Amino acid sequence: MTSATAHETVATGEGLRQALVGQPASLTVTTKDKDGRLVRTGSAELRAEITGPDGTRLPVPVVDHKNGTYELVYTARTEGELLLSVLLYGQPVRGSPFRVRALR
Repeated sequence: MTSATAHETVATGEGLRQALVGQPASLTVTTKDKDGRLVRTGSAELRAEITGPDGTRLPVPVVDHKNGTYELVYTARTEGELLLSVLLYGQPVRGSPFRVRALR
């Protein structure tokens, strides 16, 4: 196997752009190497956090699956636009920071 890179790591999910207050918002992060190929090791260093309208930071937990996919879920309780940052080895993945619309 090879090492995953942040420039080619892909994140998908409705939680990347929309969240309902009180409801868990989920997203999936897929790690890839420098050549854009899929890596299957589940020991990558992936961290995430979300920043509310007041600048308060809150972590977003990650569950490392056996393959090269990582499930991330968060429950927003303050409405407004949120900023979701996903870091792999300290570097933002492709697309992060994400702008999340949190309603209700």
